[PDB]
Amino acid sequence: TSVMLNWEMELKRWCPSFKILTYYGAQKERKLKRQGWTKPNAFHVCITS
DNA sequence: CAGGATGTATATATGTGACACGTGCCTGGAGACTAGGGAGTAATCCCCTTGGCGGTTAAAACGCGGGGGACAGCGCGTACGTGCGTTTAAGCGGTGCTAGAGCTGTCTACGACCAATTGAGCGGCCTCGGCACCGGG
Repeated sequence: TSVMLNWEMELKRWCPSFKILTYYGAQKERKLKRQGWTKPNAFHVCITS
């Protein structure tokens, strides 16, 4: 959990073309983020703890 | 703010229903006295199912606002109560009759009971698939 932001920033820095999805927050926020996440090309790289 | 006009008590009385009280019967009970059985109390002790630690989010809670529901006032209508008269079958108790609940006597098939044998059921274990969970329409 301490390096999720670090990984996200490194991805945004080096490879700007990846759709990054940081899976964090309360349950309700996690459900909101999961809503429609099964669709194709919704995100390219997911970062979780 | 009275008073006929009812209705509801209150008190007394008596004699016929019913508690109340002998008189003896006895047969079903109630207890005493030996002998035999037996299941649960008591002490350990192995083993699960409680009661006790720290987090996570989900539900309880607090507030707000207005909206629809409770409760009170009021009035219209009709039906439900009360009284009077007519009607009916309900209460009484008197007689007649027999049907079967009950007591009784005899004979008997069914079940408790006891011993040996057998497999139906149940704890246990594992593999698996019906539905819990979930995110898009």
